[PDB]
Amino acid sequence: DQEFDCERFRADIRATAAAIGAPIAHRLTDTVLEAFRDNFAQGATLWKTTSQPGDQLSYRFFSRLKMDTVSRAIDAGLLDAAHPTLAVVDAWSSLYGGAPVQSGDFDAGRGMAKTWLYFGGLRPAEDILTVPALPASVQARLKDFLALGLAHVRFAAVDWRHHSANVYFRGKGPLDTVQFARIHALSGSTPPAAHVVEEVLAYMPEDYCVAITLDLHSGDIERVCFYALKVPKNALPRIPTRIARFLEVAPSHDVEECNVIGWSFGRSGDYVKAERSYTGNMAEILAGWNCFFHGEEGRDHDLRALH
Repeated sequence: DQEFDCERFRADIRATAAAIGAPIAHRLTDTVLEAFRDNFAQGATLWKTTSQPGDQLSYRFFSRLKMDTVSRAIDAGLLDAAHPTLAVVDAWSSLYGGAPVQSGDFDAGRGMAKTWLYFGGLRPAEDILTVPALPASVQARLKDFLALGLAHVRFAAVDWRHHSANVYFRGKGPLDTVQFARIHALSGSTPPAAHVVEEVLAYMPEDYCVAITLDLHSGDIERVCFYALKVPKNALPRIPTRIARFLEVAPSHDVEECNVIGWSFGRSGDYVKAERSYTGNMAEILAGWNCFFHGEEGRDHDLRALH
């Protein structure tokens, strides 16, 4: 059934990872799951991977239970207390007097991966990109984003291994060749062929969300990624077979089935991301954040009203 059962999820990870050829740390997971049973239990658990061969199986909860997932992570020993990105997660978490809420991304065979932050609103790039905790080099980048017209952040994702953060913007679209070209420009990636850009654009909500990855010491834009939400299996774009596999193999028990696809472009190689819901009503949490689903509205009224 559609309920969350910890013994079965344990099995589902091991199974899916084995399925897609990604490594597994049995102890480590048993701990991830012990530490955050309740969060997984009460939110929307979901799967992700990339088309990178033999890439990790990541699993994630999007909270409904608000709590300090970081202190927790440190407690269970999944995360080092002396980690030098902590002070940013705290900066960000502490905005709007504790309004934001933490979620957890983990890996089949590496453990804790990222901490996610939903800020509550369509917050100013400024608020996010200028907290004291971020070096000069990183703050320095707001002007580039504002310049591309990327005023508003909705989430931000501290990546714990690579001491870098993913910033989720929303653009006043629709997304043209040139606005795409300009954003891709930031990755330093080689420009792609016309249709690669056409395909992505085809899948875009009029008002589109784009994730930019900054190195939290250097402030460089390692890579960028464009997202298409709750795309049905029948109406997917041309995908790599690993991702094909992943969508076939990874179990979903949501009443409303929900796949996400993302084209990450980056100077060390372009890949395709995929998310897929397990338990928890992913779609329901996502509509509740005012995301937008493939072939629906697309249009942001709160956003154009500040433009």
